[PDB]
Amino acid sequence: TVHTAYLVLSSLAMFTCLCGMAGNSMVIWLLGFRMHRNPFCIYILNLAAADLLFLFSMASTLSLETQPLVNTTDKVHELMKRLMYFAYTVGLSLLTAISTQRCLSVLFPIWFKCHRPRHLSAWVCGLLWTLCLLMNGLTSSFCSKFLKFNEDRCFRVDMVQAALIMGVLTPVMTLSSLTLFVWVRRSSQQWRRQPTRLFVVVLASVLVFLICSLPLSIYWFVLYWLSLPPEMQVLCFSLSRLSSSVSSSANPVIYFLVGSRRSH
Ligand SMILES: CCCCCCCCCCCCCCCC(=O)O
Ligand SMILES: CCCCCCCCCCCCCCCC(=O)O
Ligand SMILES: CCCCCCCCCCCCCCCC(=O)O
Ligand SMILES: CCCCCCCCCCCCCCCC(=O)O
Ligand SMILES: CCCCCCCCCCCCCCCC(=O)O
Ligand SMILES: CCCCCCCCCCCCCCCC(=O)O
Ligand SMILES: CCCCCCCCCCCCCCCC(=O)O
Repeated sequence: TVHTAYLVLSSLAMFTCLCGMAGNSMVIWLLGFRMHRNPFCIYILNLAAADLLFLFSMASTLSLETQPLVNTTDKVHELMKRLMYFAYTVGLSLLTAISTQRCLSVLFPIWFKCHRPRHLSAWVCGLLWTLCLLMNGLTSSFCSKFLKFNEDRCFRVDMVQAALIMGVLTPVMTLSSLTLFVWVRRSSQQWRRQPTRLFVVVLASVLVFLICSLPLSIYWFVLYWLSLPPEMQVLCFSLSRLSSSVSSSANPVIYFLVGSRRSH
C-alpha cells in the first residue's frame, strides 16, 4: 500500500544517505588540504562539503519524521528541511560550476592555463555559497510556518527559486557538457584514439544530474501550478528525495575516484 511504498522508499533514502556521508567524508579527508595544485579540486571539495551537508540534513529529517511533530520537534524539523534545501541548491550550483570549468578547460585551454586567476574557484564557490544562503533565507523567511509566513509571497519566492534553478542551472550545465562532448568527439577523437572514457563519464554525469537531482527541483514547481492529489504527493516526494540521495551519494564516485591522479 501507500505506507509500504513510503517506508521502503525512505529506508533506501536513509541507507544511501549514510553511504553518501561516508563517501563525502572520505573525499574531504583525502582531498581537504592536498591535491590543490589541480584547478579542479576546489570545486570538488566544496561539492563534497555541500553533499555531506545535504545528506546529513535529510538523514536527520528522515530520522525525526518517525517521531510525532507537535511541539518539541517540528521546529528543528523545519530548520533541517531548510538546511537540506540550501545544501541541495548549492550542490546544484557547484555541479554547474564544475561542468562549466571542464568545458572552459578545453574550449579555452590557454586562458585556463596561463590566464585563469589562481583563486577563481575559491571566490566562485564563495559567491555560490553566499547567493544560495541569501536565496534560502528568503524562501524560509517567506514560507516557513515559524517566520514571517505568507501565501502570496511563498509562491513568488518559489517561482523565483525554481525558475532560476531549472532555467539557468539546467541549460548552462547541459550545454557546457554537450559542448565539451562535441569538442572532444570532433577536434580530439578524430586524430588520435577516441576517448571513450571521457564520453562515458560526461554522459553519466549529465544523466545522473538530470534524472536524479532535477526531480527534487521540479517537485516544488509541480506542487504549485497544478492540483496534484494529496494521496500521491508523498510518493512524488519520496521519489525526489531518493533521486537526490542517489545523485549526492554517487557524486564522490564520479568526481573523485574518476578524477584521482595524485592518489596513484
Ligand atoms: C543567478 C545566477 C548567476 C550566475 C550563476 C552561474 C553559475 C555557473 C557559472 C559560474 C561557475 C563556473 C565558472 C567557471 C569556472 C572556471 O572555469 O574557473
Ligand atoms: C554573472 C554570471 C557569470 C559569472 C562568471 C564568473 C567567472 C567565470 C569564469 C570566467 C569565464 C570566462 C573565461 C574566459 C573566456 C575567454 O576569454 O575566452
Ligand atoms: C558559508 C560560506 C563560506 C563557504 C566556503 C567558502 C569557500 C571555501 C573554498 C575552499 C577553501 C578555500 C580555498 C582557497 C583556494 C586554495 O586554497 O587553493
Ligand atoms: C545561487 C542561486 C540564486 C541566486 C539569486 C539569489 C536571489 C534570488 C532572488 C530572491 C528573491 C527576490 C524576489 C523579489 C524581491 C523584490 O522584488 O523586492
Ligand atoms: C541573514 C542572512 C540570510 C538571510 C538573508 C535574506 C533576508 C532575510 C529576510 C527577508 C525578509 C525581510 C523582510 C521581512 C518583513 C517582515 O517582517 O514580515
Ligand atoms: C538564516 C536566516 C534567514 C533570515 C531570517 C531572518 C529573521 C526572520 C524573522 C524571524 C521571526 C521569528 C519570530 C516570529 C515568528 C512568527 O511571527 O511567526
Ligand atoms: C538555512 C536557512 C535557515 C533559515 C531559518 C529556518 C528557521 C526555521 C524555524 C526554526 C524554529 C524557529 C523558532 C522561533 C520562531 C517561532 O516561535 O516560531
